[PDB]
Amino acid sequence: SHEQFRAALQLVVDPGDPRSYLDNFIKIGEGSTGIVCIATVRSSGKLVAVKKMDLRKQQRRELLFNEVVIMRDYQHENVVEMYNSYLVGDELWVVMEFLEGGALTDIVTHTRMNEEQIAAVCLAVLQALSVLHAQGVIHRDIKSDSILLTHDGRVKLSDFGFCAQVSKEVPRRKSLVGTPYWMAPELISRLPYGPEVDIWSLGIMVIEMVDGEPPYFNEPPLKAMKMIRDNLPPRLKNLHKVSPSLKGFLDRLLVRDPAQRATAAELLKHPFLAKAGPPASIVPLMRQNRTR
Ligand SMILES: N[C@H]1CC[C@@H](CNc2nccc(Nc3ncc(C4CC4)s3)n2)CC1
Repeated sequence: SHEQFRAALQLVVDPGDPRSYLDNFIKIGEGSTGIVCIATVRSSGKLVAVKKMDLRKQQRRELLFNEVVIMRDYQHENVVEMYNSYLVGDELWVVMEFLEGGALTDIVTHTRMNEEQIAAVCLAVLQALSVLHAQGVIHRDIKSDSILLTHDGRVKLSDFGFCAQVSKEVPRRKSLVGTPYWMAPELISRLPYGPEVDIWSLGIMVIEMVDGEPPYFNEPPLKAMKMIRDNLPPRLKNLHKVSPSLKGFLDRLLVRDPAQRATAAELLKHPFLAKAGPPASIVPLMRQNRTR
């Protein structure tokens, strides 16, 4: 059953051992589903990132199929590129493009972005979500650790370990998948749910960027899940330290009623996103830049 599951994965990953073509593996990070190293391609000296995920250590093993099939050849500007997947021992390795500037999380916990920078982030995420959502692709793990930056301050979405495929004919999902604090309420109450959860989650990430943490962060995960289910959408604490455009934008995102919650393609037309700075307005936020 392990052995069966390993066999099935072999059939969908690229053949070969990537240790043949890659060196200098160095752990630089962790997810729930596994670890992240950097490596270097033998032939060219180019750098890549590599997710290793132990097949025996997953909360839900079969999710491991999602990323490797769904993003197989997909190539958007605001999405991280997957190059290749391999099965190495009892681990799945996914070779990806390496992003220099690290994740949004580091920025959101060490500093308070202005609204131009916040817009820049949301604009980029939404582009990604527009194209993705239109292909029946739910990410289901939008949060600040899923957002990566280039050294020049461009923004890409990552962490497709939890994504899903919907279709015209079979519409909703019901499974409880995500990171608790960022979960949409209908997902928590395992009612039929769809793309719109990503929009809610982006809502929470906007509260991360403003208040420094998602709602209920101080609480244990299972309780928090219950609380998001039972309560009404969370309000900003910094109500007055923010602008009408942003507040307006937020209220389109943090709607309980999925049917009334906005869509990505809608939200691109939102005026708030017209404050979005260029890539270069993100760069002073990065670890290497903000402390002199
Ligand atoms: N849970 C996440 C895991 C990735 C990341 C941790 N490490 C990290 N630190 C600095 C730069 C960097 N760049 C990457 N480029 C591509 C990357 C591919 C998707 C893993 S990670 N990664 C942020 C927390």
